[PDB]
Amino acid sequence: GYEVHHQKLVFFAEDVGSNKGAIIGLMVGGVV
Amino acid sequence: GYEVHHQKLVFFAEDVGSNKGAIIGLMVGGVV
Amino acid sequence: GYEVHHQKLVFFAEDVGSNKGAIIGLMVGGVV
Amino acid sequence: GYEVHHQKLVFFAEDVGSNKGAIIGLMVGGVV
Amino acid sequence: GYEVHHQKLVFFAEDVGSNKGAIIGLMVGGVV
Amino acid sequence: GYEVHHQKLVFFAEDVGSNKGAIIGLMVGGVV
Amino acid sequence: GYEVHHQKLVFFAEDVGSNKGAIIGLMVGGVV
Amino acid sequence: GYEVHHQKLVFFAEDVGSNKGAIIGLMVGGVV
Amino acid sequence: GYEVHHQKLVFFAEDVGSNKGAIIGLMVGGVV
Amino acid sequence: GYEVHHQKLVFFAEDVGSNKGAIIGLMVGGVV
Amino acid sequence: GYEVHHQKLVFFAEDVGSNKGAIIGLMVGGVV
Amino acid sequence: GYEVHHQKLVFFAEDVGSNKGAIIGLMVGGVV
Repeated sequence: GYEVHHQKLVFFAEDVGSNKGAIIGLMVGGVV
Repeated sequence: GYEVHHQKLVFFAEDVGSNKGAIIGLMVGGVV
Repeated sequence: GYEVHHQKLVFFAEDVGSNKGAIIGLMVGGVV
Repeated sequence: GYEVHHQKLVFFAEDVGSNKGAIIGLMVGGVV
Repeated sequence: GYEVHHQKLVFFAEDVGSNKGAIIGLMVGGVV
Repeated sequence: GYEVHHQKLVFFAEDVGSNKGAIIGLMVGGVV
Repeated sequence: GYEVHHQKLVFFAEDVGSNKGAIIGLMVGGVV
Repeated sequence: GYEVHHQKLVFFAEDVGSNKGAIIGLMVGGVV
Repeated sequence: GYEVHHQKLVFFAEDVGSNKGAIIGLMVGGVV
Repeated sequence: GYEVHHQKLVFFAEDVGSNKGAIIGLMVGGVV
Repeated sequence: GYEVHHQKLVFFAEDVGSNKGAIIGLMVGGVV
Repeated sequence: GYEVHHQKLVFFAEDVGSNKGAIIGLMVGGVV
């Protein structure tokens, strides 16, 4: 079998200084 | 031939400041 | 044979006072 | 014969009067 | 032989009270 | 066929004080 | 005469072991 | 005075740990 | 002075060969 | 002078054949 | 006169063996 | 109040024999 290593994923959301309705449309489909 | 797997997921969300029409449209297609 | 898989999921969500007109649209399709 | 180790799941969220008005939409599949 | 497969993903979102309406759009297909 | 080494992906979103109302659109198919 | 307010929610699906490894990240805020 | 409010939500899905990890990410904020 | 409010949310996924998906990231910021 | 409110959100998915590397990344903000 | 507020959003997905790798990115901020 | 109109948002996918690796990117951030 193939050996594998550990992984790490961190998600943090907080908006400093509200106002301005910004708009971001970004797509990054990884590659196999 | 020994294999091991491990992970770590941190998920934090905190709505502070105040209101504000903003939109994050983002997609991250992960892969093996 | 021996097989071991570890993980750790931590989730924290908090909104100061009351709701906040904003919307985060993120899809993070992960993989085992 | 499939073998796996123990895991850790922690979840905490603030109580919102009525349902969450504006909101964070994060989809993170995962494994049971 | 010996092989290790892992990744690390960090996602941090924080909009900074700036002018009215900024707009960023980006798409990154990938490569075989 | 090819071995895999360590790696790291960081996604940091923060509106950069641009002029009044900025707009950026970029697409990057790939190579063959 | 009493104010009218009710709803209709129906859910039907077939889950074997675990969901369909495919994933729908759908956020439909809304308020009751 | 007199007011009428109703809603209708139907979820129909067949899920058996299938092939192909596909992923749909849609955010539809909305108000009121 | 009669007021009427309604809505309709429907999700349909067929079995045998999971559905499309592929990677689609759509954000449709409603109206404030 | 009567106000009426309605909506309609529908997700329909059915795909056989097999896997498909396709990637749609779109953001349709709106107006202020 | 008469006031009416309706909408309609539908996602329909069906595909029979589509070519290798297609990709599209679209961003449409809006007008003040 | 003010007269209210409506619109329709339809996203339907049914791959039409496109070319090999196609890639389309468009952004419309601007004002009159």
